[PDB]
Amino acid sequence: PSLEDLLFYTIAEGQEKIPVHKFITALKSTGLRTSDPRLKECMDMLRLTLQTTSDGVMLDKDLFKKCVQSNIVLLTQAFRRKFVIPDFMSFTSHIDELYESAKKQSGGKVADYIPQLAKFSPDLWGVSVCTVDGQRHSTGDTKVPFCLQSCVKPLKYAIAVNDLGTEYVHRYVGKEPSGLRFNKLFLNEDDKPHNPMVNAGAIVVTSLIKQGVNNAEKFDYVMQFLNKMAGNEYVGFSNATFQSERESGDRNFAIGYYLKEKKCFPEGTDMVGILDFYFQLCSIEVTCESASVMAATLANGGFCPITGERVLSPEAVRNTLSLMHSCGMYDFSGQFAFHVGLPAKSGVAGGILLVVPNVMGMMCWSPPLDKMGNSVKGIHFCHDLVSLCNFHNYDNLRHFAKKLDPRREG
Amino acid sequence: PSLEDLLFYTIAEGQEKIPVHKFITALKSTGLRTSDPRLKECMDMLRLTLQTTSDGVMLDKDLFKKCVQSNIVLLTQAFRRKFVIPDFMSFTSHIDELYESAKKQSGGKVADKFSPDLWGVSVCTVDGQRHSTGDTKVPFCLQSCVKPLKYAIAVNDLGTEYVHRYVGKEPSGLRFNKLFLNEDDKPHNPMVNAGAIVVTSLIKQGVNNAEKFDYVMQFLNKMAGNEYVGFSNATFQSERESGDRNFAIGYYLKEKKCFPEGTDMVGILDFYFQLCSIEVTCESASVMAATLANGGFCPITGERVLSPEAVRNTLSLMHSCGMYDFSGQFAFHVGLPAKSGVAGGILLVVPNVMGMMCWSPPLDKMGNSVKGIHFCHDLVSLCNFHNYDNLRHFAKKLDPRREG
Amino acid sequence: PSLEDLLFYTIAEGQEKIPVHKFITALKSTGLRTSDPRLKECMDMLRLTLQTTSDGVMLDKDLFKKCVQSNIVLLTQAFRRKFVIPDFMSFTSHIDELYESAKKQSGGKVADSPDLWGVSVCTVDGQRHSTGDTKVPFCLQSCVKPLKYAIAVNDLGTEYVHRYVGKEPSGLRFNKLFLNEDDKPHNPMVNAGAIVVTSLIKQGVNNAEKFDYVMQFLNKMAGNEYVGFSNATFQSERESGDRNFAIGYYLKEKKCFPEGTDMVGILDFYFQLCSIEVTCESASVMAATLANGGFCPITGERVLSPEAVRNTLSLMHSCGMYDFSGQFAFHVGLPAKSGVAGGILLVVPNVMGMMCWSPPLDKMGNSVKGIHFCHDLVSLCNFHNYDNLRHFAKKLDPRREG
Amino acid sequence: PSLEDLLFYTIAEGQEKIPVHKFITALKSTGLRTSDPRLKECMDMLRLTLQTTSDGVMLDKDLFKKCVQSNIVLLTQAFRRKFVIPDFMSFTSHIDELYESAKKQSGGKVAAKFSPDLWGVSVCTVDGQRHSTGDTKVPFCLQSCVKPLKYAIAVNDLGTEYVHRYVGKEPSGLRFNKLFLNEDDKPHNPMVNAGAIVVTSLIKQGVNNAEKFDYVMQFLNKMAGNEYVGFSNATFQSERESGDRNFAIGYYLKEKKCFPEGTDMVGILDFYFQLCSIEVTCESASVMAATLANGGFCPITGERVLSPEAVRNTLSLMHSCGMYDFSGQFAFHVGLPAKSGVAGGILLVVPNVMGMMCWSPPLDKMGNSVKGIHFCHDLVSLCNFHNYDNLRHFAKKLDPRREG
Ligand SMILES: O=C(Cc1cccc(OC(F)(F)F)c1)Nc1ccc(CCCCc2nnc(NC(=O)Cc3ccccn3)s2)nn1
Ligand SMILES: O=C(Cc1cccc(OC(F)(F)F)c1)Nc1ccc(CCCCc2nnc(NC(=O)Cc3ccccn3)s2)nn1
Repeated sequence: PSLEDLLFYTIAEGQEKIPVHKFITALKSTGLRTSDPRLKECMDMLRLTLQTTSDGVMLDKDLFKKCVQSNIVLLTQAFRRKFVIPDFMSFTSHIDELYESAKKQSGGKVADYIPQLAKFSPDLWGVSVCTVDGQRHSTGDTKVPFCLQSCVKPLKYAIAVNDLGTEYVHRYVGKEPSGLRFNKLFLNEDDKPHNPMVNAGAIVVTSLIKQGVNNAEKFDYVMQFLNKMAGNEYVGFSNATFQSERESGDRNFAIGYYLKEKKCFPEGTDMVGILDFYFQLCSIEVTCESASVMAATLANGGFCPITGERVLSPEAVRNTLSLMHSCGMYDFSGQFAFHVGLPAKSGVAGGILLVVPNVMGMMCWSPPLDKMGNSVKGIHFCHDLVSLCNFHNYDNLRHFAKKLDPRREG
Repeated sequence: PSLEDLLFYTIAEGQEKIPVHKFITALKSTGLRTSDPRLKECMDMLRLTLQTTSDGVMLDKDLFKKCVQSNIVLLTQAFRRKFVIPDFMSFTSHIDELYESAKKQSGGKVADKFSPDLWGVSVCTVDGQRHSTGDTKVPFCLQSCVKPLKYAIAVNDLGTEYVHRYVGKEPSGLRFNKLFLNEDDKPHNPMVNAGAIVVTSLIKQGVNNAEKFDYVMQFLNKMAGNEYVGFSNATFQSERESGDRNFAIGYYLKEKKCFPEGTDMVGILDFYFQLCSIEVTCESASVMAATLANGGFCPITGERVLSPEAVRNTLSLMHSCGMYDFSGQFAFHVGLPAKSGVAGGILLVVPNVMGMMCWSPPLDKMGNSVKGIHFCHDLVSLCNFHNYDNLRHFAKKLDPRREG
Repeated sequence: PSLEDLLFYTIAEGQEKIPVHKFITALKSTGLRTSDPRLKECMDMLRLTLQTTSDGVMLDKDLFKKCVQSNIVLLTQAFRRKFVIPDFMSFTSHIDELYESAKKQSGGKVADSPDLWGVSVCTVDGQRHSTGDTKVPFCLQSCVKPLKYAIAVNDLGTEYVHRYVGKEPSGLRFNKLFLNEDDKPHNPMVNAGAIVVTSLIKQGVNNAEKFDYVMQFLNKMAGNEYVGFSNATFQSERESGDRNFAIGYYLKEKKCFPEGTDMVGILDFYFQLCSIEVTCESASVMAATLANGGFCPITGERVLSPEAVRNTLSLMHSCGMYDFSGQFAFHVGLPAKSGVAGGILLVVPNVMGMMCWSPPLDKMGNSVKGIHFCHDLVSLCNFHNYDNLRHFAKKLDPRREG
Repeated sequence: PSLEDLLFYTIAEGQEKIPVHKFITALKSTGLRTSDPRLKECMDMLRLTLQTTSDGVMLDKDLFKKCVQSNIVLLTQAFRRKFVIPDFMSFTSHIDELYESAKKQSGGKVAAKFSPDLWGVSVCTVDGQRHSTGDTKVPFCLQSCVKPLKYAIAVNDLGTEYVHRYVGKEPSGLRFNKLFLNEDDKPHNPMVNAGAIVVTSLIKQGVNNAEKFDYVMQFLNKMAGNEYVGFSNATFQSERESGDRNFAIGYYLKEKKCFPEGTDMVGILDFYFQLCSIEVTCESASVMAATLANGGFCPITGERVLSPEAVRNTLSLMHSCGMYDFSGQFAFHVGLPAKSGVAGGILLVVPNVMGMMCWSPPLDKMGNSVKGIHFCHDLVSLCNFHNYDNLRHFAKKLDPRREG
């Protein structure tokens, strides 16, 4: 009977043959991009076919079988509406509306404590989606690079848990939110930083990754790791931001010395070098599009949805999503978990890394911040997104009132 | 067509007629109980047919159809493995192993009268599948397990915005477990005593306390599918003679004007002690938890009991605030919304899957049942129920929602 | 040569007899009052002889001798300039200028009257001075806290009292907690500490006897000047005491009281003690007893033990003025206690006691005018705890003449 | 009539001449030392007269007058028992009893062993009377005993209102004894490390730290009447290799902009380490304390060293913040301003009476010299020196200001 065969009659509504562009247009409406790394054999074979047969340009039955047979499983799920969001085109129109609504919210202040971020216009606003099946959508300024800043904190925590395990990592860092009075304290009662998402905790996490090698290799180790999480889309580095972050980081130096004195680091830690490494990790650059793929790896249990590659252990991803839930949005963490109920991490450059587990990852970026440090338009977008769709952690998948569920339905 | 006939042969081995016991046995392995309120017409119609004779009795396609047609949608789901846990018989063996492993955990102190060897676990899935092991029909008081239930009621009747004018929505953090109010002069959240006291003051304002208790009781009846709910006047007397800290809380809340206008603080405290003395079993409480797991619909009656807004809010504050000073550790390791109480109950919700009640009176130093806490950890070590487990890639955890 | 004889010649100076009014005028200029209880025998015999010969009114040497022989020691200290403040008339001029200076600070808010303002002085030797509204009765309120702590330490000792209450301030940021880390109230000057102290006094008698016992105690500290009671204030404090009932229950729960304590009854007694009434004049004598190592300066009676007075002055220093205690100790350096009626009980150790009263309070709860007066007094005189008695710059020292 | 001859007859009784040694013995029993800087002219004049012959050796009314004329006012005061403690020989006997009693308190840890542990106590009254017992000439580092001294310097040179733009005036409370800043983003007071780090940054701004150090040394020489002051490079290196907490404090002060404009934070810390390593003995530190006891006038030289505002502010903050977490208990029971240091010293001021230094390296769990704290308790148990003792009615305490 044959899968390439059946798939074949699906797209050939009636005629004996399929226009190439008709196949492509139907393929894009799944949400996949033609550049998807799991589709390269079929796409090369299609480009090749346009060369060796300029006459159609069209695909007989064993011809189309020749192109798609190597990527047939993925192509079948895509076309039999088996993806996690089957009517992706309708969903993206909602995302676009949410985008436009948030664009009207013009408040907030751009971070200005170093000139590498006071240059960023307050009117850039970008949102990117990548589902657990690699379906993609973007609107606004989603290819402009910006620094992860604290959005890097769960990514490096995930790396440490992946290489070292939960039990070892949390000998060094706690696993719960401070409470809003303990905002300003470096250590909890057990002389550990409260959790990996506060600066002091991220500084200790930074100190456990790849112990014993030097900083250059430590950085390459982590960059290699972010590449895989992003399915090899753009991961960069801002020396300009790193230089300025290192010359105005008095409070992180205050933290570093206190942790050294309280013996918070592993035996043999060069605290000043760990601080240097920490500033580097804050200066790693992404776009909305590449960061959204990183979020989707977290949404997808540690597998990069656009490569199929296993990147992080389930243990690492579960721990990470737990702490983003409860500690990821600074003093707004409790409010955010209550009203949004999604694991999220914000950073001072205006990014909000966001995870809808089992569904999708997003990156929202708009430089202006509210008093707590969260992007105004990202915060507004996140509330709206959950008002509209039953993605809240404690929404019910069967009884959800007037909320829309994009995992379903005609 | 043939909706009820297709059921007849699925159960009858291509054969003339079904013995009744064989249909009942087939129905128990779905996990449903013959007493399920949604199966009443069918069971009534069997009792009439059993009265015709004293024989098999056995049912022909025509007689079978006459019993089951009223409840056919539910019964087919059950028998074509459509329920949220299709292989429920395998699942309960695991629950049984979990139960016996926690039974060996002998530590803890009983608060102070009950026996330290009582230990029960009850499950009710979002589809009404039931299982119990241990001391699951012994009544005991909810105590603080009631706090999510009455917060649910208050949000259900007044909305989230009104309720959180009077109570916060975050954990305090390990040091202010002793403070009564947060910086905005509100109790930190409704899972602490100060906050449950304020929440108690919002329910059915204006009406008197006797009717207020009636309303809550009726509301809990809906929540339990009308299974066992009661009241311990002995606990109520004990709780009130020793409620010094609760009175300290009440007067401080009064002075800081934390109550709605027209509140009688001393009466609210009395009402609060009443709500803490409400009695349940493991079985009836597990149905209440399943209502919360099922979006506000009681899984064994089909009735809508709470708004989805109420359930969501309640499940959120149970995640972060429901296990006292262990809330943060429990969230991190178990990832399940839960509420413990000093009688030794742990009300436990696995959203979209099942509700549970665990009960063993011996508490650890934080006030949580030792065996319930052990059981909860093991449950999520075993099955991919942690709130941030992935539903597609979960390593070697078992997933009871799948077959094979 | 007899002592009443030489004291006679110093006052007689010229002629052979002293008009009585000349003696009395010279006596008041020491700052003593004619009504002083240590002067009663001399004053009674002076009144007697103004009857016993309605002439003159003469007063020769032997007549002087039989009038003043009973009180000759104190009269000699007074006339030989032996009192702690010898030039008392010059000092009272200074008090008056400070009074008038504080009088023009009209800010603050009463406790829910803005023109009542009085200041009374009583030295360790019984010299009195008043200016302004100093015979108007008003409730001690929290000014009673050091007085009943002193009573409890006097009857019970320091060890016993302080199993139940702490000894230090603890934090402008733990100023909202009821208990310190050892589950005791922080010190006797906060409400929860003052509530526990109340529960220690005269245990095992009913509340009416406890009250009479403390009022009798306050009578002695005040040299039997006005001590009274305000049922109006008592009923008010008792209806609006939700905060203190919240403290009482937390204290019960954490077992802060002595065994056998009726907490609700203790709160009633506590409300009673807050409602006790004084004037500036009588309260100043109370302060002066504290300044005089526990002896009432206008009666010579021993009222409190050195231990009780030392402990009380120490805690007034650091916990006396609500959240202004740290700043007051630094800038004023005098033991003091304020209350919500506008009083400020003030002790200059070894010199004098004072009571200042002006109802309007600043946002920390202290009488605006009292606070301004207390700063000005220390700016002018070398009375700060850590002023030096020998090298003190431009400050004045009223313990001296030339 | 002549003051010098009036003194002659008193020393001599009714004899011809005063043997020199009998005048020396008579002078030493006032408490004054023959090396007292204010008695130098008189001692130079006995030195001259003692070189004019072999073993002569006595002074006539005319010779005596020749020696004592330049210092007659101060010798008169001494010999007519006008000093603040008139019967000084009796008082030092009491200091010796107190010393021996504290000597038996062997507990504590220093901040392997070869020699006994050291214990010394020096007294210097406001009139310059001196007494010493134990290891009083062994140099040791001030460490945090220097904190009141450098705060006084800064208030002396800059005033109260400038200094307290940068540092607070109150103790933090036992439960904020771990924070660097109070709610106004300033260190709590000058006696905590964070506060002393800022006080250090105020002294002699606009010269380099070698000149700043010189200035403080010159100032400390004035305070000690030019007795021993020095510097331990050993302590200075060890204090700076192990100053991670002080660097954490320094960076937090910088981030929060707590220093005066133009401050080099890393250099101030190095200056701060130097000041902690300055060396005194018991004897010379007691003179420093005595200067604080005497309104800012050095008692053995008569020089005005600090303004009264500096000294008053310094004594006030020693009262409440001087003995770490024991400050509250020490203020209540001892009632004297004091400052302890981790080398074992306790700078002790009895206002208007005397200054003392007690030194014994073993510290209690709070960081205070065990023996020094024992002595301080005994001293006020014995004498009516407590800030709130009464000078007239004082139970059966002793008052060494009085005759007999
Ligand atoms: O900013 C301020 C105003 C202020 C004042 C007081 C209260 C306050 O209230 C508020 F906290 F709610 F804001 C604010 N202060 C401030 C803020 C920050 C700092 C740098 C902090 C560095 C020193 C420390 N870091 N972590 C620590 N952890 C513990 O001690 C853990 C613990 C907890 C309980 C029991 C035992 N151990 S210590 N130093 N000082
Ligand atoms: O609990 C303690 C010592 C303590 C420590 C650590 C360990 C410890 O050990 C031990 F308890 F086990 F002994 C004891 N003290 C205590 C504890 C509780 C109480 C009743 C308190 C009722 C009064 C208040 N309720 N909420 C408030 N919040 C606000 O006002 C705003 C603010 C400012 C600061 C902090 C948070 N909020 S005030 N009053 N005092």
